[PDB]
Amino acid sequence: VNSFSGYLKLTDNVYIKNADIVEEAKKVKPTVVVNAANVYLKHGGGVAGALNKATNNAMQVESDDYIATNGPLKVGGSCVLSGHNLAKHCLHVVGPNVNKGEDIQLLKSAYENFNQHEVLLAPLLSAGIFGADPIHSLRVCVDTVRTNVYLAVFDKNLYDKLVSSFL
Ligand SMILES: O=C(O)[C@H]1C[C@H](O)CN1c1ncnc2[nH]ccc12
Repeated sequence: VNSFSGYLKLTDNVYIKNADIVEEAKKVKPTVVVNAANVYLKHGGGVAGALNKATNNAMQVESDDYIATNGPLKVGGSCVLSGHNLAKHCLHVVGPNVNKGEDIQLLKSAYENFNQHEVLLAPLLSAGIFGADPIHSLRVCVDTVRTNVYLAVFDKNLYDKLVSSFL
């Protein structure tokens, strides 16, 4: 039993809700919140810009030190950093950004990072400003993640479409 509330159960391990991931994290304080990161951990817009703003830019400060030490992530890769005031940890995961020409096949590799964590609060990778089809992202999530994932979909219209079209 965990403290997530109001989610629709899609499969044995995937749950979905129309919610602002920032407000959800603040309420639940999950062990792991997933950020929709880029390889430079430059948290400018979308989910990443929103999470970082909620940390008063502390996420960006920590991220800049991470990059200065380690260099950029790989597309499809991840790193674990602090969750600041939002969660214990933040798993920064880089899905392919179609608006950059990146291979959508890397979306499965991106979701594989979730399997290293027993429970996560997450967005749909590569959706929104990353330019992929969210219906496809949800399908890859369900077919790749085996740990317990609580998906927050900001757009209510999109949430309704994601639910109605789920196979
Ligand atoms: O449009 C949406 O609903 C999704 C898809 C996109 O990739 C990011 N976005 C979000 N999802 C959940 N919480 C969020 N807080 C701020 C933005 C946001």
